[PDB]
Amino acid sequence: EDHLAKELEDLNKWGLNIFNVAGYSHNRPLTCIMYAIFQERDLLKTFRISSDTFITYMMTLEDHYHSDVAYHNSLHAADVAQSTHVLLSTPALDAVFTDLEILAAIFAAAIHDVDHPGVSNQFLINTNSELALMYNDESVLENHHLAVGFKLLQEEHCDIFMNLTKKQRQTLRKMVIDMVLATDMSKHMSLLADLKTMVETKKVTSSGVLLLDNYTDRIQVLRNMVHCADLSNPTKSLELYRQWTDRIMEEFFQQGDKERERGMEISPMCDKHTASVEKSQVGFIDYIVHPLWETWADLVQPDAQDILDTLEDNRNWYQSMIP
Ligand SMILES: CCOC(=O)c1c(C)nn(-c2ccccc2Cl)c1C
Ligand SMILES: [Mg+2]
Ligand SMILES: [Zn+2]
Repeated sequence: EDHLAKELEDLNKWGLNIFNVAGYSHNRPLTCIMYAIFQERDLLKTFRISSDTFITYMMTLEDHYHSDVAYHNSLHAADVAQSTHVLLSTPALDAVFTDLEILAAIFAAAIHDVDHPGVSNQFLINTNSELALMYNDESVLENHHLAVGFKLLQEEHCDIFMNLTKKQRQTLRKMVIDMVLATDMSKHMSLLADLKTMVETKKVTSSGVLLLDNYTDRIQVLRNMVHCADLSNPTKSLELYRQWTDRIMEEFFQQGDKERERGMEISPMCDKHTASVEKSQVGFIDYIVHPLWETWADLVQPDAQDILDTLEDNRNWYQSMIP
């Protein structure tokens, strides 16, 4: 209904409530937001993407995100897609990226977890799943998400990049593959390290806008932008954050149950009989989220200062929730 329209006024804002748009769009947050983002950024016009075609692709793609998986469903793709769209508008990165690179980043966030089964890369590897076998144990899930996302474009009624040149399609394919592969947690510590080297030698301009040399520097900041967007839950308002926690602990605990049935060794954060939902977030923020966002904030200061404050407040609420 028109309640949806009210919520899409916050499209360019960090405050968007993606759960709300899910509720007013026949449970299709990803389609919705992607359409809203491409209209807002004039991407359909710039790349001559038929409107009809874009909807069908997005619906098909959203259909491959398993609705019966607690966290890694279409809601999350929509959320990362929207956050990426906001982080892309940050003052420090103004006019830094071409419209092909902007298209690549959002498109990447939208397919970045498509067909997620609800278990980790590690689980699939230790159970010899067809997927681990297929991908030789290296970034199993992410390689797959990319495989599905691009398999869906091998059709006339679904190929949105039909009016991109040979070079434009390849130049985007290359960037998208890189962004989604960077969302693999095992690559997190090395990613944060290369982001720290970027900040060390950061060169802005007179207007406080970063000067990026070539592809190597632009794709590096995009990889980290999508990665931050993936780890953005604890920077959102407390109401939205606690709900995400509930959803990721649901998915994790079901993987813990699945592991217990098969007789494997049950991980600590996946065990519903000893894990503290509250200590899980404190630690998640101290060693993973804050170090990353503290570095990103340094890269674009003071644009991400409001987020950094929200993250400490969110962290402290979770800390006081523990006795
Ligand atoms: C919303 C709170 O987030 C988490 O606790 C959390 C943890 C811990 N691991 N993950 C996670 C799960 C799958 C892929 C990437 C990440 Cl960061 C998430 C989302
Ligand atoms: Mg992922
Ligand atoms: Zn994700």
